[PDB]
Amino acid sequence: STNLKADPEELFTKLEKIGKSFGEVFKGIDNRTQKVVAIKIIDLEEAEDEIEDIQQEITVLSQCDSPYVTKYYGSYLKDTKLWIIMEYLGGGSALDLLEPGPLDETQIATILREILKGLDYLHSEKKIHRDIKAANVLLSEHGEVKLADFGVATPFWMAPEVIKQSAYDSKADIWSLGITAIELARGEPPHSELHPMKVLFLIPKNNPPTLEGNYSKPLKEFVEACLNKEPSFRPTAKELLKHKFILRNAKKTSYLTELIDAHHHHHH
Ligand SMILES: Cc1cccc(-c2ccc(-c3cc4cnc(NCCCN5CCCC5=O)nc4n(CCCCN)c3=O)c(Cl)c2)n1
Repeated sequence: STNLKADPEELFTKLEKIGKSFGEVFKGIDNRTQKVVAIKIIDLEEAEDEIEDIQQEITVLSQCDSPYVTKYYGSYLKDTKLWIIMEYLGGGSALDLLEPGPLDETQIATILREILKGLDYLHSEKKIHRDIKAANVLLSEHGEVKLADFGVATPFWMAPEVIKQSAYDSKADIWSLGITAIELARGEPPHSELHPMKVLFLIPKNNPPTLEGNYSKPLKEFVEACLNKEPSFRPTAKELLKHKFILRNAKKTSYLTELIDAHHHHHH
């Protein structure tokens, strides 16, 4: 829960404004430990309609304890400002890492495997991420891959049952993972050139997207397995960890430092 006694302005120093996000996000330092943290500051008088959503995200993150989910350290409330203290990951988001150029299939498989480990954790804990996309997958400077920015309980990554405002479950994350696989391979999710309101009707109406281009058969098959219109027919995260695409192509996460280094030199 939130600390209303301690002054976060004395506990933390802001180092950099980051997260170009709801509320302002900073790379910061815990003055006592000298560990770097991510700090989101939300003015609760400005964000009154979103307060329950904020509380729900804090609650879910506070219940997670996994190397695959960005850690929640705590929160502070000073005057009208809520400070949320999180683990800082310095490598970049998976979306950021698409900037230098296309990923190879080893990089795609490695990132997907780690996302699957986070989904396996969340689904085993009766949680649903709800916003799996490359922008919400964060890498440490060592190549560790973690999930961030859970969705509240833009349409391009949403499963058809979620769009139809129907009951849904963890299988919605598997659909979003399939869209994210396309995004990691092509740079953008399907329908990215279309107005979001048109995408709202296309996703439930149309056959599921496919991965188009010169990619290995197992990668195309991985995408196809995830993007089943029927949620019950999508595999679980545990099953996808055994998929031929993953087993044949995923490697040690430390190899992703080469991708991180490339982004240091080629970025907007
Ligand atoms: C409303 C609510 C309720 C509960 C928690 C939060 C919340 C969600 C996410 C976070 C957050 C953490 C975070 C950790 N590392 C990084 N590393 C930056 C990577 C990119 N680089 C590299 C060089 C400089 C730079 O910019 N960025 C983080 N970002 C910003 C990116 C979001 C992507 N979707 C966060 O927003 C927090 Cl603190 C609280 N929110």
